Amino acid sequence: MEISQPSIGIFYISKVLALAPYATVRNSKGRVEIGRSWLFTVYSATLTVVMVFLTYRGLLFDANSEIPVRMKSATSKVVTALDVSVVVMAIVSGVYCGLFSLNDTLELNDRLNKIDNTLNAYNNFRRDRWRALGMAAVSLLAISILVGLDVGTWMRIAQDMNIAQSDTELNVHWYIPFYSLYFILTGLQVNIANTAYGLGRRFGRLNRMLSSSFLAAAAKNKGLLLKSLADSHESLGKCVHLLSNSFGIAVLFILVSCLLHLVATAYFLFLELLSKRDNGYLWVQMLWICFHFLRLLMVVEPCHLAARESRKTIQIVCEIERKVHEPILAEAVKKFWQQLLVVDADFSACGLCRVNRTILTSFASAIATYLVALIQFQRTN
Amino acid sequence: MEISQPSIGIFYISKVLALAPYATVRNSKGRVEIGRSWLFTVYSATLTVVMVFLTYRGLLFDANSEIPVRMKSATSKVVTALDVSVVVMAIVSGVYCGLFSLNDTLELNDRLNKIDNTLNAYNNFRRDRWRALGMAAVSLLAISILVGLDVGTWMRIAQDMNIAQSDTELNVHWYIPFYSLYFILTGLQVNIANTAYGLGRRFGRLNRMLSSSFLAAAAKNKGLLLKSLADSHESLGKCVHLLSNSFGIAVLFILVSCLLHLVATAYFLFLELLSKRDNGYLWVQMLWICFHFLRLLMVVEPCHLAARESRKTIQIVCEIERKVHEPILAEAVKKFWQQLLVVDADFSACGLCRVNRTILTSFASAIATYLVALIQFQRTN
Amino acid sequence: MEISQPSIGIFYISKVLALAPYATVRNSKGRVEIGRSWLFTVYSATLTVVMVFLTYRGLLFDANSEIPVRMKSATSKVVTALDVSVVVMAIVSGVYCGLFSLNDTLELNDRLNKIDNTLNAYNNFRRDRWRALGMAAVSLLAISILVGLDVGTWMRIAQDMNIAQSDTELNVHWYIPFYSLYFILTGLQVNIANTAYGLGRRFGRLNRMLSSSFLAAAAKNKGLLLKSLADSHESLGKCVHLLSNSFGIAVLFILVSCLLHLVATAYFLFLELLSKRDNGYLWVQMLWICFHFLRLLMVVEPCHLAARESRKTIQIVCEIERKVHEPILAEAVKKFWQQLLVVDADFSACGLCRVNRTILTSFASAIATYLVALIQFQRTN
Amino acid sequence: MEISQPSIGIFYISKVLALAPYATVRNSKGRVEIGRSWLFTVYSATLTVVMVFLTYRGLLFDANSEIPVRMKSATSKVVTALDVSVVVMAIVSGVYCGLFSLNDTLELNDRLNKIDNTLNAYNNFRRDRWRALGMAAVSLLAISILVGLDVGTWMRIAQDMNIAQSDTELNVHWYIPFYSLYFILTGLQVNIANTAYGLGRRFGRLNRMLSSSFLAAAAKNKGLLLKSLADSHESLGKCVHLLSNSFGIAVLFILVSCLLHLVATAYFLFLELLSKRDNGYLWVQMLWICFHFLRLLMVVEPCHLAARESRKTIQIVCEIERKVHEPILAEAVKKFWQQLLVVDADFSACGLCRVNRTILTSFASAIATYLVALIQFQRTN
Ligand SMILES: OC[C@H]1O[C@](O)(CO)[C@@H](O)[C@@H]1O
Ligand SMILES: OC[C@H]1O[C@](O)(CO)[C@@H](O)[C@@H]1O
Ligand SMILES: OC[C@H]1O[C@](O)(CO)[C@@H](O)[C@@H]1O
Ligand SMILES: OC[C@H]1O[C@](O)(CO)[C@@H](O)[C@@H]1O
Ligand SMILES: [Ca+2]
Ligand SMILES: [Ca+2]
Repeated sequence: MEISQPSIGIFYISKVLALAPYATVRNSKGRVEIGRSWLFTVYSATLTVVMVFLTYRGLLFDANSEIPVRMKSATSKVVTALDVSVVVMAIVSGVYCGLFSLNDTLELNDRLNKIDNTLNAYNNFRRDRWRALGMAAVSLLAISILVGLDVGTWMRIAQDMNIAQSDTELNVHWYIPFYSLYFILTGLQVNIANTAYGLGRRFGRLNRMLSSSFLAAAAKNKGLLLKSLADSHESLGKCVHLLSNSFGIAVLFILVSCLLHLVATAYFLFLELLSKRDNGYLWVQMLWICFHFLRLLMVVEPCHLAARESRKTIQIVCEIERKVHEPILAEAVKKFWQQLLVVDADFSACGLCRVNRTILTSFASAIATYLVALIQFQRTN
Repeated sequence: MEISQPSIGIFYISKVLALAPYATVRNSKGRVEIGRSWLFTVYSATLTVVMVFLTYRGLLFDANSEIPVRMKSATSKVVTALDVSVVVMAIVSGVYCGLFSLNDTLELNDRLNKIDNTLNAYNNFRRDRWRALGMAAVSLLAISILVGLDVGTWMRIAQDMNIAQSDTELNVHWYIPFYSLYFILTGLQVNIANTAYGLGRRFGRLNRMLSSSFLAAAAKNKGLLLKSLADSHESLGKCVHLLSNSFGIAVLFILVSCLLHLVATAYFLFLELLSKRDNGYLWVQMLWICFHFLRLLMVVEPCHLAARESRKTIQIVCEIERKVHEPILAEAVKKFWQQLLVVDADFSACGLCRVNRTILTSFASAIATYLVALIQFQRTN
Repeated sequence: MEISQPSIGIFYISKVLALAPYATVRNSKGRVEIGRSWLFTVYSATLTVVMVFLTYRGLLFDANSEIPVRMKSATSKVVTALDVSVVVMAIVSGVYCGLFSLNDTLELNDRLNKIDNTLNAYNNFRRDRWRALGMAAVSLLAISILVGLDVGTWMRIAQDMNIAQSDTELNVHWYIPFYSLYFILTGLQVNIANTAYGLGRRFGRLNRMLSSSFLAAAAKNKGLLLKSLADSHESLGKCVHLLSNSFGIAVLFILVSCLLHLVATAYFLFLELLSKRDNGYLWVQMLWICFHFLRLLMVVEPCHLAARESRKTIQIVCEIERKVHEPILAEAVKKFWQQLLVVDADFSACGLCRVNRTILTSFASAIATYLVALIQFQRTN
Repeated sequence: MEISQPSIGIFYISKVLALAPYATVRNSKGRVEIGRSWLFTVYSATLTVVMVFLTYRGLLFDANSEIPVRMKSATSKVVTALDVSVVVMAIVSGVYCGLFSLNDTLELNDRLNKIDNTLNAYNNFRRDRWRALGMAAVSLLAISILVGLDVGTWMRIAQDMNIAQSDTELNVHWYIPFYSLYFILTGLQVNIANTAYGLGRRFGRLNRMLSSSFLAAAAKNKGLLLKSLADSHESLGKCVHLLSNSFGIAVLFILVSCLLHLVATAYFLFLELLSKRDNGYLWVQMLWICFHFLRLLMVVEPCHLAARESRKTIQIVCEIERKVHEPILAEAVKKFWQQLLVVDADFSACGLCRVNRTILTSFASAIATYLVALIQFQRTN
């Protein structure tokens, strides 16, 4: 996990959302020293447990109420239970990763500080801060608007199904914990995306520096710069590996949540489109599909960009080789080429899969297979 | 995108079809200088928007008519809507790529000019021009014949379903925009195929030159020739990467369109074969299947050939190494081998997949899975 | 294609079966010179066309008879038509490959002669001849027994369905061409398996020679032997590539035929097991499943073995490097290691897939997917 | 297969379970010499045959009884038959591997002895013995508890279905052989997991030794140590290959058994959850699902860990290269890097698949596809 001053807002968001139980102090040098915060550790654990318990209690209450709102039919019951469980698992994995990833965070931040010192010429504090804050604000505003629309639609629906001998508004009220879990999930995804995008951006800056310092006494300093760039590349690869070892289970559960959410939301939209019983519900389902796809991209695109930027440095090094005649510089470039030959750049989600754009294709196939089956089941019943 | 004098006819076809908004002037040296053409840029954008709007308006009119011709049943409505939407997305992606790919086109054409100067001995202006014109004419004639057959069959069908209190011929007339979109798609596919086949042909010419100049004072010029060949190989790889970065979304949407078209056309053919209500409709559906498969091959085979030709140069270089004793020539061949070791030859469609013949197998599986399901749905209903 | 004296029996079998239209003369040196045989070329083409026409004519006659035997229901009609068409396509592809693969055959046989001269110490004429004849005899006897069982079972069935106003035995008689196509397919598969197994066996002999001459004046001859072994390895790789370029479409159609045959035969067996209307039919279906799986292995295992044997030579070369101190021998071993680093050993079926054991797993999944669907369709109807 | 004094308990368990027909004598040096034990060879073969025959006889008796307990419906009959057959095949493959893998076992144990002598500094006899005994005891206790729960639940069920004119308790008694087969399968899986985890642990110890002896006269001994470490790495790779060549069919059948068991157990749990006819049966089905998933991990995680540990040594070697200046040590590290460049670390199950965590994802998809279909079939019927 990345904790930097420009992105300190995302860190605070994750901290109040039970995902970053760390205490950060800004040194007089502008560096952010990080340590364990037991107060926030226990706060995060207790909040996660309490919110999960409340979410499942509300689910049971809806299922066991006089007039269930969402948990009405067996198919609807199972689909909504899976929808809640995927979010619960994703947030639990994120919280667990944030709790037991302090050493990885420290190592990643030290490596990033060294790399930024190496790549100080391409650092943009203002632009990085604004990008991080914009991404966080957009994600939070989108999820807030979507939650408001969903809760209003479900409130209106429950009012339509209201009977004088029972209150169905409380059934919708009891689903608030699920939306809180959604906010926590949004914060976790924002943090992961920020870290991965930072790694990819640093890879791109390293490649730009390589191409601008070698393709556009003195040779000794140039070789020193090349050695520093190679060290930065290896350190960025190790930072990617640390991010994987820390949040791979979280990313895997986020991907599973995206898949199941797309399937279930498409199924519900198809149901409402066949019955044509409501229109706001249909539009809210389309908005949910768009949000789920956007967050799937949020978790996929960063790793793909990082791998792409890291794997294109070898071509630059080959060009340098073909355009370098100095002995020691040629040897340094040869060392860099050998180092790049054996880089593991792709992001691994606990070894289950490689997080890149190809996953999307697979997802589509899965969404094309399960959804249809669900439609077939609906026709059968 | 490739814009060369031999293939200038394909460029003009794409230009009048809203896919190549570029102004080309032939220099006194025989070179084609390319620049932005704002008149044709706005013409392409406006034509694309207007034709898409007309296509969807005709779709809605058919769906909302007294006697729908194609958009009659829910299954038929959805299938025809997807059929129109895939074409719309493919042409929109092609137009967008042509609008925002001027720099890539310029770089690709400069690289191709340099490579052709390097490989001037194997250039065939007459044969290249005739191949390009033949491919373009065959594609346009096939799509025109297919559109005529489809529109005539649908006109006859609508006449069969005609009732004295409504006109169903106008419903078929309103589908003309969809066929115009088909023509635009054919032009885009022809342009992409021409560019990719040119890249693969240049790879093959480079390999032939390598095998004929090294396996079938003077050594200094031979090493110079080898350096030029290696530069041409790297430039061809970069041209493939430019073509990908420019038209990957277009190729991905073309592949999706081919998949969904094969599925839907097979479903319609199966419907008519069960009902046995018509024969010309069945034959037109078979012709559509053949056309879709042929264009899928048109978009797949070029990339596969390019990758195959680029990946077989390393064996030639190894043979040269084993058959070269000169010091400087041996060093140049070693450099070439190292360069070839790390080439990314496969064509990437926005990173979602690698465009090669293997895709076809996957496609078959997909076509075997979805189609069957659709058949199962038909049986259920 | 391989044409050697030990395996000349397989060549003659393929020749009388319209798959090897070549004239072979044994030189006084024991070498087999190969040339085009126009008499057998036209014989093969005419026989293939005539047998395909007769097979489809018998299919139509069964479908259009008073009491169809096999082509009775729409599902049965489609399944039997696909069963006949896959065999027809496989044999047509094999015949086409044999017709237009004379140059590849000549090159492969020259390369194999050179390799055998290099590996003369491990050549076993008697064992190779006996293995080839045993494989051919086993395949032909198995297909003959299976055809006899199938035709007898279908004759008995047609007698059971016989009515005084029609003869159903002629319907079974008209399916003889399909069994002739099966014999041709068996011959083609035997030839392909013999060639691929020969390539893999030569790879294994090369590896054994490497391990016995280097891991178990004089150094100059040892380096000469190593150079010959490296040349033999590259020549075996090129022979594999020639076999692919010649019979890849045939192997692809054989794989498709195996897949569809397994699916259809399992479906028919499941039908008869639900109806429990016959027992000999069930056992014949199990025998057909076993034969199809055995020939799938016959076409898969050879390529897998060849790739495995070719890819394990690099480890032997690394051991030699770690155990070689001589300068020129060390340089030769380094050259061999570099050559082995970039070998394309896997067999490619026209680029659609890599023929190895992994395919089997995919096949299973496919057989698990389509078959079930077919069962689901049967339940629906 | 690994046979070491710390894990001698697992060896004895496998020996009395018909999986390790070897006689082991502990030498005065503490080494375990291994040889063939014909008494235990015939005991293992006879026990396997007898238990398989009894299992299938009990299956038939249940199917042919007055009141079948498990083999009642066609769907239930097929599912239970497949459940028994997968276990039978897995245990038969394990027994066959143990019978015909004496040479591989001897080679693996010699290699492991040499490696342990090389890595003596990181050997922990007490910890290894306790881990092996704990894994064996946990597996055996879990399977025993699960078998007791299953047999008690089925006994109670058969008592519920008891009629005065027939005894259904004997039907459950006749399924004891299936549980004995389950115990044999658990022993085989424990042995395979122990061997693979030992290989991965030795890989990790080798990497730790590399990082602690090079990254945390004398140079000659350091190079000797590096040569020994490289030899140990190659020997561990060859040990992994021996384990594959010996037990790949067993691992493949174990994976198939896990897949089919998960599918069938989930189907049965879904059945009981729809009928809601019992609760203990539901909980036993959940326990069975957990046990099957845990053993799938038991067979997958070891190979993944071994490959991961073996593939991360190249990065350590690159760091050593970048941090080594001595001539002979630099040459040794270069040799080690070249050796590591071409390592085949992944475990292969007879070439059908690579055993790693990715398989799990595929499994899920399969479980998501077949299970649903089975549910669809249940709805249809
Ligand atoms: O199920 C449809 C949508 O409703 C939600 O549960 C929100 O309450 C989302 O998880 C899903 O996208
Ligand atoms: O749907 C069957 C065929 O009809 C078309 O829509 C043409 O109007 C094609 O897209 C398709 O191949
Ligand atoms: O269809 C079941 C079996 O019958 C055959 O058609 C033989 O006539 C085979 O192709 C198939 O294995
Ligand atoms: O089928 C459900 C469960 O019952 C068993 O057969 C045990 O007797 C297991 O193989 C399976 O997990
Ligand atoms: Ca499926
Ligand atoms: Ca169905």
